[PDB]
Formats: sequence, structure tokens, C-alpha cells
Amino acid sequence: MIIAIPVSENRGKDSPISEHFGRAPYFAFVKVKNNAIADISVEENPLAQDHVHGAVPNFVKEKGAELVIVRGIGRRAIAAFEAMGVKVIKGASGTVEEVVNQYLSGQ
Repeated sequence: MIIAIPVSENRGKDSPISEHFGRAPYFAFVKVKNNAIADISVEENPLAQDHVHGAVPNFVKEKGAELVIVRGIGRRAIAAFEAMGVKVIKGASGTVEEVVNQYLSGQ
């Protein structure tokens, strides 16, 4: 599956999870196979630009995400993901690599 994580800086697998969802400057899209990370793609969040906004959950879904791991996120975005069949896990902390591995190991 594909997991999406908003990150605040591009440090590849070590990109730190963003405190906020909608305005994160990038999203890391992580493919998982055999219960382990298979590929990490860091992409600019088009809605992080000044005065450009809207449908960020849709952009995440478009990219194939079935789950999104975040720290903070608004009720509206959570509702939008739920309405589109995307699981949301909040309150995570760590780099992209760490939070996906935590997820995969049941932590």
C-alpha cells in the first residue's frame, strides 16, 4: 500500500513529520511491500504556496495513499479522508522512516 506523511523539510527518509497537515511543504509518499518500506517519494505540496489552497486530502488520495500518518490535522481534512476511504492516524512523531516503521511494527 501507499502511506502519505506531511513533512516540514526534504531530508529523504529522514524528513521530519510536519506539525500541520494542510500547509506542510511536502508529502512523502511511501510504498510498503512485505511489511517493509519499498520506496519513498518526496513531493512538493502544491497547496503550501502562499494564497493557493484547497482539496489537499484529494491531492493526497490522487497520489495513491490509502493511509496518512500525521501529527496534527483538522476535523475537516479528517472528514474528507474518511469520506474517500483513507485511514488517518494522528499524533505521530519522528522522521518518515520512523513513523512508517512504527506503523508497520504495530507501535
